Amino acid sequence: VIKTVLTYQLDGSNRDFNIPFEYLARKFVVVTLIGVDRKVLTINTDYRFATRTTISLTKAWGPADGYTTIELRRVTSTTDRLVDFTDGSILRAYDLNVAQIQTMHVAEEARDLTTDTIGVNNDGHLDARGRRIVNLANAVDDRDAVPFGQLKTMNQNSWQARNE
Amino acid sequence: KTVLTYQLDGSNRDFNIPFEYLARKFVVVTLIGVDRKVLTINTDYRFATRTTISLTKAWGPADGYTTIELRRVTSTTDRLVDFTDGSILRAYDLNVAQIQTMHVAEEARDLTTDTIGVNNDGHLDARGRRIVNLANAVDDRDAVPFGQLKTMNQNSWQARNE
Amino acid sequence: VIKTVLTYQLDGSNRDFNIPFEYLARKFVVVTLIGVDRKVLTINTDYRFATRTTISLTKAWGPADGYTTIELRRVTSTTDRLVDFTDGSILRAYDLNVAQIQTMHVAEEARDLTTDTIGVNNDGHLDARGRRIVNLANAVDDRDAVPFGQLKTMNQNSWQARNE
Repeated sequence: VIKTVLTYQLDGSNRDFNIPFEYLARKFVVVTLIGVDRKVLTINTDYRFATRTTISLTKAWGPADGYTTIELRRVTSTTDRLVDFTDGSILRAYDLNVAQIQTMHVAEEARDLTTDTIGVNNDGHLDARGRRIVNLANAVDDRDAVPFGQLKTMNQNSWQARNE
Repeated sequence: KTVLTYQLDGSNRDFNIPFEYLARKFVVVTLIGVDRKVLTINTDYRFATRTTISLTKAWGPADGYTTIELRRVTSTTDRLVDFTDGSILRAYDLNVAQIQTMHVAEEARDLTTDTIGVNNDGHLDARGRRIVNLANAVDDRDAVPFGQLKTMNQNSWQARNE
Repeated sequence: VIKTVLTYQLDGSNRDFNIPFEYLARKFVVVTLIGVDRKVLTINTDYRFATRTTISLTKAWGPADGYTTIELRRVTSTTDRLVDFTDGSILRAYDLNVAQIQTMHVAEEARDLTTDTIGVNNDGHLDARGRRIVNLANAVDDRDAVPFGQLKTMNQNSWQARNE
């Protein structure tokens, strides 16, 4: 019910932001300014956790700089798992809880990401929202595809056929 | 697998549940007819037997609803297993925790594949649809909209019509 | 963003490609030469793990064979567990580590598949991941996408028209 993307609005001078979701480590919260391009931001110079679930921006970051949204995302690192059971440890239940929480967080981040990929139009048609598809195989064993190179070549073919 | 729809077929009561669910609340049933509406538990459903749900009312197409659903929604904020120090650490708890996480992962997988998804031959399944919104293509491998083509062989398709 | 699916351009006579993703078992690593069609190799007959994190193809497999990229991929069997806890077991640390690793890896696979379908890539453009839209599709509005069959008809009708 709680997503992990939270595309916000810069709307000029607004330095505070909220985190509806919950995270394990500070590093798992990734915030990238959005606009003409996307840029990741660092800690102690762009972020500051004023309080749990409160990101503070050091610079005003209005649209003048060329950005429109913040998109607070949660990304739990997989390689850097929080807990690694050792041979001589005591096996506190806290370790098991932390591990299970981390895996659940990764899965939840997965469901939210798929709703953050290609959308579908209300009428039942795929919608690219003004984007352009790229690097799609120009294989035409079937009757349908949509690459650009063979389009150009067969455009040349049809054009010279007409010129005939 | 997780998402399975059934045609109402006028009057019917029972419907099989293919997938596995750790808790009753996870199974979600929606009347996807004129509008997709959920139904409450122990009011419109009565489960009945593991792997089977029971509807209290017929709910035929004449009632305004054509199809139902058995989507699984495993909770991500509530954990069926919550380990504590003062416990015998039953293995079934360990297995249940892992299975719950895998179930959430499968939910994500099927939700992604709900829209355009890969084919058995590693191909995108548009499923007889068209990409209504598509920006201009300016690369060799890009997907060309219809206007850009209108500024190409379309001219030729008319220049040869005369 | 994807970390468990890497695509390397074959480049004629090359055979070594590293595996940055951590695979629990060899059988969970699949290599699929992408070309005119996707081909799947086998262990000890087409390629071998020269050592951990690297695979040596037996043959060059360059573009001359119609395949351009290798696209080695990770897939962890969700149904089959590498570690299953029993009642009278001994609970080795390795067992807990393996269970947690497998769960986290399947979550990674979920995220990878989330991004595999057409979605925003690093450059910010919907990416076909070198794959081909295959079953049906037709154009109607000038702003929509075009199937290949429509263009084929547009060309062949013009050709036969000229042929009169």
